[PDB]
Amino acid sequence: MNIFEMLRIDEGLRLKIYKNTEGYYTIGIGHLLTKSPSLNAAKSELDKAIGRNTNGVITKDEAEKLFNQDVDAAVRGILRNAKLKPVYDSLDAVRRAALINMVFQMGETGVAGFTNSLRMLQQKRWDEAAVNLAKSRWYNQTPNRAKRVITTFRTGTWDAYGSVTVVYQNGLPVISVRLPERRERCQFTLKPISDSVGVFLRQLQEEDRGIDRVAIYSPDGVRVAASTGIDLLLLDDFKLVINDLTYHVRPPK
Repeated sequence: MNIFEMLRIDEGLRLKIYKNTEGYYTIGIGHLLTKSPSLNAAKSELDKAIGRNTNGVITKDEAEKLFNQDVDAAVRGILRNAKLKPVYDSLDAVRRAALINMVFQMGETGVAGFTNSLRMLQQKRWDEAAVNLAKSRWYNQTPNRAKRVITTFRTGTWDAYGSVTVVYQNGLPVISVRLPERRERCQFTLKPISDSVGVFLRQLQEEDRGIDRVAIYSPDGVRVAASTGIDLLLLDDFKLVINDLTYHVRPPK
């Protein structure tokens, strides 16, 4: 896991314009278009950011280009900040990802507002920082995510962020799932010939008492039918929803 996978989880993927949790016009993988209320303003920025008349809709690849830009902006952002950089330079890779995440969300200026918790982070006072972070406005607006970032700072582990991979063993697809609550990982070997999406999803639920919602979508956000063959599912990427989180899965060719 890393900052890139971490943000995919937190930000998701949308190929049409929408309104993030603050109600600002957003597209792609958490790309803020504008803080303007005007939808037309937001469409203008979209087309500029891409270099063509998008009509409010972008390709997966255009989303990934923006995304790789925004992270790079956020990381270069941090390092043009005397407040944020020494903090950043101390931290192991995992905690840096937490900070890049926070900036990415809010960002560079808004994150230097937290003198309170940044001092604590530099000193390696992990729990204290976390306690302090959960005090903020940030936590109350988007508590869902703030909790996951905060746990990353507290622990320096990826425990709040699960993962989902596909590898072939013995010519069969094996899907491994780390739930974001726990270890261990769990894997599900499947028969593409005869297993279906719905079979896989029932196995997933039967596996974990606390899974209350499972679903599979295409990249473009269309629900994939339960009776669809695993063989077909694995011809392309797909998104797996498990409770609050959506994982973008990328099977091999």
